[PDB]
Amino acid sequence: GILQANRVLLSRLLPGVEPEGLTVRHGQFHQVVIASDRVVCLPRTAAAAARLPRRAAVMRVLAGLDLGCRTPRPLCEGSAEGAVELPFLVLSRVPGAPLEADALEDSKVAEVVAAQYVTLLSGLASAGADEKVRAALPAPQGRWRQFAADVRAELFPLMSDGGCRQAERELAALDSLPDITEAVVHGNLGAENVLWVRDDGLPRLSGVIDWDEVSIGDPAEDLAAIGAGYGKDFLDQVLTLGGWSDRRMATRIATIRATFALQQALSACRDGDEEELADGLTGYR
Amino acid sequence: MGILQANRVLLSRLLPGVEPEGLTVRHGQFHQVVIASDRVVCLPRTAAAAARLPRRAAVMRVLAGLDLGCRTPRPLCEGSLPFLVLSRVPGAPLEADALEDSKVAEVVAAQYVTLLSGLASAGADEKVRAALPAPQGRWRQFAADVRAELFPLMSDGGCRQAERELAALDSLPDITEAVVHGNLGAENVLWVRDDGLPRLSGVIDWDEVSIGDPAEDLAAIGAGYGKDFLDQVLTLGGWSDRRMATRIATIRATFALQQALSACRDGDEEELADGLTGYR
Ligand SMILES: Nc1nc2c(ncn2[C@@H]2O[C@H](COP(=O)(O)OP(=O)(O)OP(=O)(O)O)[C@@H](O)[C@H]2O)c(=O)[nH]1
Repeated sequence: GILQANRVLLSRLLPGVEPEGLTVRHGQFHQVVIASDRVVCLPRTAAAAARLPRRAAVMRVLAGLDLGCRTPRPLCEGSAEGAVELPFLVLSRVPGAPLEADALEDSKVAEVVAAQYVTLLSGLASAGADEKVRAALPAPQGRWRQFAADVRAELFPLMSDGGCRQAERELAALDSLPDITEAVVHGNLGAENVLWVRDDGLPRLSGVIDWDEVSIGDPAEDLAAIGAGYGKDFLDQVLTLGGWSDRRMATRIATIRATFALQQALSACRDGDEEELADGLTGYR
Repeated sequence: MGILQANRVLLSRLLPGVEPEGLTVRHGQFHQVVIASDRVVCLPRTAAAAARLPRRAAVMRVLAGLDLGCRTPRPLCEGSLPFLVLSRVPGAPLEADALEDSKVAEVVAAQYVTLLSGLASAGADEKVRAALPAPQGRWRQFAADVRAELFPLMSDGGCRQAERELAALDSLPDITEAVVHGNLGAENVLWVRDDGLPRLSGVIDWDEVSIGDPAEDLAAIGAGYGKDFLDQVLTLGGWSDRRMATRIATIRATFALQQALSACRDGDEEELADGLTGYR
C-alpha cells in the first residue's frame, strides 16, 4: 500500500503516528495522505515531484485570498517554491464535513448556505481579475475543445454505444462555449470538497479542499458543479444572490453542467479511483 | 446586559442559529473577542481600537499568506461598531512538563525553529515590511516610560538595577530584519496532541506584531520554557552565537519591567506587584 511504501517518510513527518490509522485520497499526480490536522502530498512520479514547488506557490496564493473560509495552507518553507522537485508537500487540513442535499430542504438553511457559497465565488471571481493571482495560476486555452478530445480518447473505450451517443451530444455544445478566463476556478467544487461546521446552529462554511484542478477560467465551471450536486432551485438562489442569473451565464452553466459527470469520470480514470469512475460512468455503460 | 446580549444582532448575522449565551468572551489590551467553535469575532472597546481594526485585518491577511509551517488566524469577514472575524486556530498550549521527554523536546524545538525561520525570512519580503509596523528605537521610548512611571514606585536599589538594565538595552543594535510576533509566550502557541508527538497547530495573538529583532521572540520562548529548551532551539536553528545570547539576555531581563509597566497602565495591581518583585 501507499502507506506501507512511504512508512519511513510518514514517520518523520507525523512522528509517533501509526500509519495504519491514516486515510489516502488518490490524485492524478499526488497520493494525498490524510492525517488528523494535515495532509501529505506524495508524488506518484518524478514529473509529479517536479510540480510540487509550483503547487506550494499556488496554495500560498489561495491562503491569502479573501474567500470568507479556510483553504489548505502549505506547511513547507517559502524557499520550497524554488526547488526543482519536492519529495512531499504538507498542507493544513480544513476541518468540517460535507453537506447532504437533504439539509437544503429547510429554507433558512438554503438561504444561509447559498449566501456563503456566494462569498466564496465572489472572492474567487475578484481574485481572478488580479494580475498577481492570474500570473501564479495556470490558464489553459481551448480547455473545452481539449476536454472533449480527452473524454473521447480515455472514456469512450469504457462506455457502451448508447453512452457514447449520450456523451457526444453533451460534448457537442462545448466547441461553441466562449473561452472565459476571468475567475479563479476550483475546477472540482462538488459537495465533498466544501466543508461545513454544523456544530452550533445553521451550516457555517469551514473551508474548501482538493484544489488539484485550480485555474484561471470560467466561473460557470464551479456554478455547474453546484448545479450538478444540488439541483436547479439551489443553483438559481446562488445566481440571484451573487448577481449571476443572466442568460449568458446560465447557458454556459447548463452546457458545462451536462459534462460534469464526465469530468468526474475522466478524473477517476486518471487517478485510478475505481468507485468514483463507476459512479461517474453511471448511465454511460 | 452582557457583551453577548449587547452584540446579539451582529452575532445572529455572523453565527446564524448560534445561541449567544453559549459563547465565551475573552478580553485583551484593545479587543473583546467572542469565541465560537471554529472562529472568533474581534470587537474594539476603545474608539482608537475601532479605527485601527482595518489595519489589523490587512496585517492578519498578510500573516495568513506567509509560510510559517503552521496556521494563523485567517480573516473571514470584516465590517462596520467595526468587527473582524478570524479563524480559530485549534489546539492548546504545551505544558513545560512535556519537555521532560527529550523526543518531545526535539520535535517541539524543531517546529519552533521552522516558525522562527519563517518569521525571519518574511522580514526580508518588502511586501511584509510595508504592511507591518517598524518602530525605530522602540526600546528607548520604553526606558523613558519605565523611568517616568515605574521609578517612583521603586526603591533606590531597584532604580539602580533597573537603570543598569535600561543601559544595556540602549546599547543594543536597532535590528529590523525579521517579523517579530512580540508576544510569543507558551499560551499563544497551540499544539495537536494525543496523535503521536505534539504537532504545532498555529500561533495567535499577533496584535503586537512588528518588524524587529528576533531575539525578542527567542527571549519569550526562554521565559516560558527555561534556558535548557531555548538552548536546544538556538542550536538547531544555528542562533547560538554570543551576540544573540547577549541581545536575548538584555531583552529577557526587561520582562519584569514590561509586565510592571503594562500592569501600571492597566491598573492591574497583582501583575504590577509581581513585576516589581525585586525592584522594591
Ligand atoms: N483558538 C483561538 N483563540 C483565539 C484566537 N484569537 C483570540 N483567541 C483567544 O481569545 C483571546 C483574546 O486575546 P487577544 O486575541 O490577545 O486580544 P487582543 O486584545 O486583540 O490582543 P492584545 O492587544 O495583544 O492584548 C486570546 O488570548 C485567546 O484565548 C484565535 O485566532 N484562535
